[PDB]
Amino acid sequence: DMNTDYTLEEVGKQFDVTRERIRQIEAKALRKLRHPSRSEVLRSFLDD
DNA sequence: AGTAACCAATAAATGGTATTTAAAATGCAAATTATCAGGCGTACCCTCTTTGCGAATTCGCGGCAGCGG
DNA sequence: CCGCTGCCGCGAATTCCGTTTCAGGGTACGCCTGATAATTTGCATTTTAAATACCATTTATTGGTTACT
Repeated sequence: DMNTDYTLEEVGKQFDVTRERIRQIEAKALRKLRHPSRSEVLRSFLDD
């Protein structure tokens, strides 16, 4: 939704300096969206 | 051959807030080889000559042209 | 001296369908040189067996005894 992607370092220095914390945030987000309830519609974009 | 839920207690039940760890891996921009792409030159003598052959027997119509009182 | 010939332009139904994606020019050669396009290393960011440093509310063990087949 935004023009460019900001790398891990920029996100860390903006929100919370910790680098591995961003890694844990992404891990938890992936874990949540892998929960079968939320992903149901996205499966329809399965073949691509 | 054995009743309790009394009131403390014990840490285990979690899933959540982070500065670390350095190793790895992953990308990144150099050096350093191959090969490709241009330029030049050639000294017996040689001199209009090749074409199109016909976007191919249309036809009907129009009009802008040269000759002419 | 304002008439007619002769040039050159311009135009000619509608949809589908089909099909061979296809061939034909007849002229040289060997140097230097720069000019890219290949190929070779290191450094940024992930991701790191995990290791690590605090908050957290919810069972677990629990403190066992007073009644009693």
